[PDB]
Amino acid sequence: CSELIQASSRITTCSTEGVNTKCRLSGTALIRAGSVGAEACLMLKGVKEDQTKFLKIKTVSSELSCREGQSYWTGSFSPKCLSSRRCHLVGECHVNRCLSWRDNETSAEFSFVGESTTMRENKCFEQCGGWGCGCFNVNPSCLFVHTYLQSVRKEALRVFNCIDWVHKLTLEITDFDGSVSTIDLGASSSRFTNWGSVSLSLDAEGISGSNSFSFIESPGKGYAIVDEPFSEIPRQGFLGEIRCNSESSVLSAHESCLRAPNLISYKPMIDQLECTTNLIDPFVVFERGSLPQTRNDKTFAASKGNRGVQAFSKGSVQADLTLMFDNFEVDFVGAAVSCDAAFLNLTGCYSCNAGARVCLSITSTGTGSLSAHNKDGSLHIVLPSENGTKDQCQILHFTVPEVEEEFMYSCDGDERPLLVKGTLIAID
Repeated sequence: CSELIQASSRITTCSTEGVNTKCRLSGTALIRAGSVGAEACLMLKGVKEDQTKFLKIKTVSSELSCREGQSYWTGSFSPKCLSSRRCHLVGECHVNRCLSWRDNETSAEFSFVGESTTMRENKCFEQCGGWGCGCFNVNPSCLFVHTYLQSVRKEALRVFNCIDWVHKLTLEITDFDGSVSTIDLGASSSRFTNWGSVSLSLDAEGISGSNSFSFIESPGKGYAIVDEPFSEIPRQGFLGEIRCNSESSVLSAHESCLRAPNLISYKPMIDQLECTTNLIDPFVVFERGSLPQTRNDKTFAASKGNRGVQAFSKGSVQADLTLMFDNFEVDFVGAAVSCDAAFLNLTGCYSCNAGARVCLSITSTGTGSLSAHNKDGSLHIVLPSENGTKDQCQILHFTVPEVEEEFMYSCDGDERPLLVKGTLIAID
């Protein structure tokens, strides 16, 4: 019992029938849910100190299934650039046409590649002029450049965060009687039980800093958590600095795919050129986050079967439990104790509605009941015995002025002789 609460006296009402007593739970109790794998017990206190019962609430697992939100695609890519230098005032290499380049216009130096639906950009770097650079004009030449992006791997990866995290709580209930059942509780769910019902008063379980966590999916392999929330806009130096709509778009490096600006660095060396990119290899990021992980006290594992993403608590659970009790009865008390009884007096009348009052002196070591039948089996007696000596009395109906009846009393079940006797009186 990781967390123990005693059953309040306010919701509890009990009554003694001798020997044992039955208490009736009627009310509502609020208890902190036990940690993962632990129990959250409710101790029922009876009239005696030795009378105790337990309602044990084991926590099987706290599952947080993900409802996915924003999502982009990505893959590996490599830059390849094409270069063709022309001296000043040659071709497109005129007064200011170089430095005033536009990234979307393909140069006439590259009017042979044909049509491309691939991500691409255009540059123009001014190199040294003069006869030292094979140009008649001392003015700067123009190294026209046509670069694009091609996919490295023939596979893509889907990225996403989670708009919402649905909490399912599996519990194993052990009733007071010992019967066991297993249910599942959502934040607004209300399950019924043998003793009443149960629901979640308060559910705070969820991913703290879900706005500081994102996730990746490799189709048909698994998932991966990134130590960083979702980037809704392509940021350079991050996962998804380049992103597309579909898988095929990533594989095709199609020009519809978005990308951050200035991803490709250039080293224009006269006629030579080296275009490079320092991209975040998303296939490395996935391996680092190969699905089984631990952040905070949550172990992120994949959905058994139909693939999705779930989180499992490891320790404490931030949720209250409403235990509604609908006058549910629970028993049981101690064994019956042997009882010594002696006849005191028989005072009363015969055949009258008032009847006769018989008194006995009963002695026991615990609260009990005394049961005595007469030889005829016509009249029987029931009186409470107690931890000590007490004088009990009830009503007994006779029909003969001279009484001398031998009974057989027993608290523990072993009949023992007692002789009642008395002179009954008339009423008229």
